[PDB]
Amino acid sequence: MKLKTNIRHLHGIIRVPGDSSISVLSIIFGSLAEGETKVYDILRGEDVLSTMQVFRDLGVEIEDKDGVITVQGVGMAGLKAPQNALNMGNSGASIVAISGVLAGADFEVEMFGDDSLSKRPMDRVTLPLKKMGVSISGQTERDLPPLRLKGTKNLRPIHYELPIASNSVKSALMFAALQAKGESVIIEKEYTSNHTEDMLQQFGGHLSVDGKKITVQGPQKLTGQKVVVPGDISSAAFWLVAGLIAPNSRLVLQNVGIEETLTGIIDVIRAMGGKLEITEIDPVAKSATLIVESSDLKGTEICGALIPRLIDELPIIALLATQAQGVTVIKDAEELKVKETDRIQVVADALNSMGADITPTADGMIIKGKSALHGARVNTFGDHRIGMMTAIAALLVADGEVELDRAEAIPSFFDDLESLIHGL
Ligand code: NA
Ligand code: NA
Ligand code: NA
Ligand code: NA
Ligand code: NA
Ligand code: NA
Ligand code: NA
Ligand code: NA
Ligand code: NA
Ligand code: NA
Ligand code: NA
Repeated sequence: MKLKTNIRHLHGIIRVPGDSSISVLSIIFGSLAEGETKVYDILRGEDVLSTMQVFRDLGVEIEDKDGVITVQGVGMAGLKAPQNALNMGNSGASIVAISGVLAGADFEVEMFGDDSLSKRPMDRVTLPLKKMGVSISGQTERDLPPLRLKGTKNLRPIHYELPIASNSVKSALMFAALQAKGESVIIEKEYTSNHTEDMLQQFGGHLSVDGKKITVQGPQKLTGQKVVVPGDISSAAFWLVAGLIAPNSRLVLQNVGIEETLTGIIDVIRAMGGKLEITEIDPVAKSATLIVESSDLKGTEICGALIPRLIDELPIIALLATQAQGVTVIKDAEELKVKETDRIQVVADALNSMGADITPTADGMIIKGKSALHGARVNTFGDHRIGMMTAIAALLVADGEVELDRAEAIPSFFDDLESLIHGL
C-alpha cells in the first residue's frame, strides 16, 4: 500500500485509546471476581472483543453499552463448560492467559485461532501448567494451536522459573496460582510489566514480590471494581510527535496518562523546543489533555534511563529527532538485548532509506537532524509501530512516494489521520 504524502496542515482532536493489557486484565478479573465490574475507556481492540466473547462463552454476563463494559462476576470457580470452541483470533496473548484462567476449570475446552496464531508455540505455558496438574496439549510438541484443555478441582501450586522473559506466561501462572490450594512461587527471568500484579491487588487479591520472586497464596476470592483504563503510552507518544513535526499543526490529545514514560517524553520535547501545553489535569484519574503545535525543534540528549518504556517508543522518537536541527544522542543506560539492538537497526534502516541520518551505536543511536525526508519503500515486517512511524514520516515527504506493503496493522488509524488532514 502507498501512504498519504505532503500534507500542508493537521488539526483536530485525538483521544488516546486505552491500554490493551489493562483492558484485557479487567475482563479477566471482572469475570473471576464476585460482584459487578465496570470498565471505562476500554480499548476497542479485537483482542478485547475476543476475550469478552470467550468469557461470555464460559457463561459470564458481559454488557457493552454506551462505551461501558459491565461484567457480572461469576466467582473464582464460576466458569462454566463452553458449548463451542473458544475463538482467540490472532491474539497469542489471549490463549496463554485464558489457559491459566482455566487451570481449575473441571471441563474440556478447545481454544483455536487463525493461520498466524496457529504457528506460535504454546509449550512455554503448557509446560508449567502441566506441572500443576492441568491437561493441556496442542499440535506437535511445541503445542501449536488449536489447544485442547482440561483443568482440575485439585490444582497443585506452581514452583517455576521462566526460561524466557514473558509477561504472558507470568500472568497465566498467576491466574492459575490464584485457584490452586497452597503456595505458588513464580520467578521471572527479566523484569516485565506489573499490570497483573497491580490489578490483582486492585481486585483485592494478595501477593508478595521480592525482586523477581512472585509468591501467590491460593485459593483467593476477588471483588468487583470500577476500572478506569489508562490511555495507551505508545499511542500518546505517537500523536505527540506527529502534532509537533507536521506543518501547520495543532492536536488536542485527550486521555493522556500521567506516568513516567510520558512525563519523560514531555521533558525531552520541551528541552527540544516543542510547543506543548498541559491542560484539563484530572489528578484522581492521573490523566491530562495535551496540546501540541508545529515546532522548531533542536537536537538533545535522550537518556533511556530517564524514559522507561523508551525501547517501545524508539520508532516514533527517532522520527522526532530526525526533525530537530542538530544532533540527538539516544544512549540507553543498560545493555541492549538482541531484539532491542535489532529494533534500532530496523528503525535506522527505514528512516535512513527516507533521507534521515541515523547512526546505530552500541548503546542506542545518533541522529543528525532536520532531514528533508524523501520517498522510499519500507516494509513493516509485522511491527505496527514501525509502520505508523513511517505513516507520519510520509506526511513530511515533499515529493516521492512511500510504499509500505505489509501494512496489516489493525485500526481506525487512517480515518483519524484523514480526519486531521481536513480539520481547521
Ligand atoms: Na469501557
Ligand atoms: Na453481579
Ligand atoms: Na477456580
Ligand atoms: Na486456524
Ligand atoms: Na466482578
Ligand atoms: Na498511560
Ligand atoms: Na501515558
Ligand atoms: Na513533564
Ligand atoms: Na517539562
Ligand atoms: Na545492528
Ligand atoms: Na492537511
